[PDB]
Amino acid sequence: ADTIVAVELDTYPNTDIGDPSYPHIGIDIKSVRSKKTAKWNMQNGKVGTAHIIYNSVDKRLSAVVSYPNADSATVSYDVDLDNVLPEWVRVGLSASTGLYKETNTILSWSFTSKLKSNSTHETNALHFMFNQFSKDQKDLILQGDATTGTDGNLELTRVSSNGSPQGSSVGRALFYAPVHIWESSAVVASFEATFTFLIKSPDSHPADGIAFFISNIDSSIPSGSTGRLLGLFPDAN
Amino acid sequence: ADTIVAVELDTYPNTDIGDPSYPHIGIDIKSVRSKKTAKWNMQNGKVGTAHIIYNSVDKRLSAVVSYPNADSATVSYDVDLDNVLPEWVRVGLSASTGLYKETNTILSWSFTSKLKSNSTHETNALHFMFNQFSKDQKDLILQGDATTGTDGNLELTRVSSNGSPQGSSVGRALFYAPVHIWESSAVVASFEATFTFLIKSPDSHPADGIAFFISNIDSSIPSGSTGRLLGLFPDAN
Amino acid sequence: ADTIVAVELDTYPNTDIGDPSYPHIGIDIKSVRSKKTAKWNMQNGKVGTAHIIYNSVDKRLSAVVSYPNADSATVSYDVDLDNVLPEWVRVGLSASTGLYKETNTILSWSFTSKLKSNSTHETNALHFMFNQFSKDQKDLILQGDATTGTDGNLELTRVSSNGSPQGSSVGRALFYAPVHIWESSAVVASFEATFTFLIKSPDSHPADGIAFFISNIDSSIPSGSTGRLLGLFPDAN
Amino acid sequence: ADTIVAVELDTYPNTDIGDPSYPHIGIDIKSVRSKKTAKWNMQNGKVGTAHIIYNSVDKRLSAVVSYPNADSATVSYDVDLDNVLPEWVRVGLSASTGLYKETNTILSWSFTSKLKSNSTHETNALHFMFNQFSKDQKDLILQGDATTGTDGNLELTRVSSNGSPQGSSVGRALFYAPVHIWESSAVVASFEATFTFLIKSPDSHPADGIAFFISNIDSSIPSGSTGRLLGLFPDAN
Ligand SMILES: [Ca+2]
Ligand SMILES: [Ca+2]
Ligand SMILES: [Ca+2]
Ligand SMILES: [Ca+2]
Ligand SMILES: [Mn+2]
Ligand SMILES: [Mn+2]
Ligand SMILES: [Mn+2]
Ligand SMILES: [Mn+2]
Repeated sequence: ADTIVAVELDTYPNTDIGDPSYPHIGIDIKSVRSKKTAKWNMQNGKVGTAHIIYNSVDKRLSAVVSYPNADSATVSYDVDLDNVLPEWVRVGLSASTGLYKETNTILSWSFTSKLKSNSTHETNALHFMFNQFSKDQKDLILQGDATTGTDGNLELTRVSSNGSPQGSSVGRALFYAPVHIWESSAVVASFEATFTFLIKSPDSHPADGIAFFISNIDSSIPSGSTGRLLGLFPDAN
Repeated sequence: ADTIVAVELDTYPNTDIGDPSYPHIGIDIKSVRSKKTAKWNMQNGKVGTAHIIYNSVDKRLSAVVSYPNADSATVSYDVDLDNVLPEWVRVGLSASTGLYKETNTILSWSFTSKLKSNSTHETNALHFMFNQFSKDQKDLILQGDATTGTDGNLELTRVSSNGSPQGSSVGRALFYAPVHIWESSAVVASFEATFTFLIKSPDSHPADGIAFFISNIDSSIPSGSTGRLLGLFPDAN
Repeated sequence: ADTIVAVELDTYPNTDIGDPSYPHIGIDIKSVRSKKTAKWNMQNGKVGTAHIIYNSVDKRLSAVVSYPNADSATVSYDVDLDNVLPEWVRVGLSASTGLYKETNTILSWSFTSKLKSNSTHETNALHFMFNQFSKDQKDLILQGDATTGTDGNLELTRVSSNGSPQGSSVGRALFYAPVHIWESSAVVASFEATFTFLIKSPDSHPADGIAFFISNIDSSIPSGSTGRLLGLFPDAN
Repeated sequence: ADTIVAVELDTYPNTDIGDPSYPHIGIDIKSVRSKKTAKWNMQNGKVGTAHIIYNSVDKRLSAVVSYPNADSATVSYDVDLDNVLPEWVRVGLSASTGLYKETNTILSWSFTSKLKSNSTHETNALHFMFNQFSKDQKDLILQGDATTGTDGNLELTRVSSNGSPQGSSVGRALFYAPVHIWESSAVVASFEATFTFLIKSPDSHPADGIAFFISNIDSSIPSGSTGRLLGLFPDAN
């Protein structure tokens, strides 16, 4: 199977696979069963912002999610990504719905990776920023139900013309260029990602959520990864 | 044929195809016959730096090349790149040798593109920076004789193990992700590129040169584009 | 007197000092009588964005102003800023009102300056970005009526508690650090500025406007520079 | 006294004030007696590079120092800088000599600070980069023996015309603009610094070292802070 590291914004509590009894943010290392979670006071229909940070010196993956006029949620996990991920990866966003549903709308997405070697003035870097998505966005790989250009947004899961989110949907966007997160001369490797999102549901129980993920470069949506598996995992192990 | 916009660092004067009688920097719009040139006091065996800038408001492509402890050469040309290039492009470096030869070594390469729309806080951006090239650089497309990872450099043309440059060589490196240089809501589009290079020849007459270029995304080395055609053009029209 | 280079967003036509008969954007070199102007379809009560760009190779100062869902206005002027400004400057925003009035509210302001020398990998750079202004913003020099921290904005001119703009007001904000825009080894010097603004008036005839400016480091508001003089000039010469 | 947070590159072991028996990198929180140290294989006469990173989510100050062709040294310390430093600070470099001496030459220095609030698209940022220092560098505050512009470098301590380092010297450079490292709406605050340095001594025992530091904005060199106190502390408590 693929190798996945993800930060989940998990809108539906699946307590049978170890979710807490509430919407939560989590850090997923090769499993949907988050290694660490925090309570998330998700706001139906409001624009939120998520920040993800990591560096190879501290080996700590951290994330913060907030809405305007509200307190943040934060989660951290100690993990050496050089022991989990290959040296070249792709980065992306994933989302799903199941019998319960929501919009999984991405309004902006930025990413920076840096690899600093012991050579004098020797940083390698990649940065991208999308504030508007176009109908034919050639620097994104869209998978499953993901589409771009409707109001300049990335719709990770299926939405009707009238704007109703559909059930049993899964979709992903990956940046086209591979990202280098380890090199033998590297003294520090870091990355940061930010995305803004709008999760709206006509229902009291939205599902299933959005994730930022890092994967092997050839990652594809696993078979049957609608609903609680967030487009990331083939099963709940 | 491909569509090419390039800044050439032209080490060998081909006066029969309109080069001036000296090494020169030039701006090439869909032809090896530069629309504008400036005299370039090329230094055999020294590390040089080239800077290329453009924006869609001024519609002027400019370049500056320098060496430490020396005066710069500069060239500019008024051109609307939205009338020359497609809306999605790839960017890259090209170099060639012919019967006369030189190393075409790239020590670093950085690039930034920005597309700002009339949406409040709506920039799209791409930035990359290579200060060290690795043996298997997955975010570069290498064409022809180009190789990476020898002393952390990009060798655009063939060099022996003993470091001797070879004749009749052509090679290109392109960044893997397409670049968006026009969008219908854009109020300003810009890019900048920088590269550092080492051109060394055992001969009094080095050839043929290095170019930074922008192309259709599917660009490949034209047949017979060794020597004076710099890996960019199928003929001298 | 001070030395001033400015891009004006001029909301009130003073045809006696050479304004065109309409709101306009202009480039001001040591005079309120703009060297170049363009018609500006100013929108009372809407958030606008202005972009200013310059580099020392092309020696062209350009600006673009837009609102969402509207066409942009643009103006350019050929000028060698190394012949107008000292090598060290301060950058800032200025605004004024007179007998006619408006809010001169700044919601965000960013600035980047770069000085690249002929030394290998030798850029000097300054970048700042304000998306929220605080009540005691120590990296800004406020002059005249300018205040910060009301709704996280910079109010360049006086506004009552009920939000009514006041007449006969002038105010400026300058970034605290001086900016280096020339050095003897520089091969290219550039800057870019962006700001977002909200000009609102209860009146059919708002005045007087907002400017981005570059000045000698010790610049202060000239005596009597309310109204048409935009906080920048001591007279209309 | 001032409030100081510093990363020390400590070239001389003062075992009486808790240094280990070897050159070391350390994290100093309001004391020269480092809270954490790591062995540093300092290279007399070689150019080194130091990297310092921090963020408010992980509350961990980390540093890495390396030379080309050598293994790095790294040190980390868990500390909430919002409990140590004021909300506005200055950042700088410090160095000293005593009866033992060395050059404390800075070849480049860069710094980035970011404060992200819970407002949609609301980052405040400061970035500067010096690759060449000029004789009259108006965006630096020089203290004590520090000078700029000799070969484009910052000499933190006294060096003769023939290049001999002098004993009993102390000097500091601070960036002119205050830096905002806390705000009540901040969800994440971070900074990174990099500097390149050349420590050369005619002696087998160089002293005393270089530090990157963060201070109250009005910080000055403490009386008697030559030698082991690195220009940072009034005593060895
Ligand atoms: Ca769940
Ligand atoms: Ca030629
Ligand atoms: Ca006017
Ligand atoms: Ca010591
Ligand atoms: Mn979960
Ligand atoms: Mn030519
Ligand atoms: Mn005017
Ligand atoms: Mn120590």
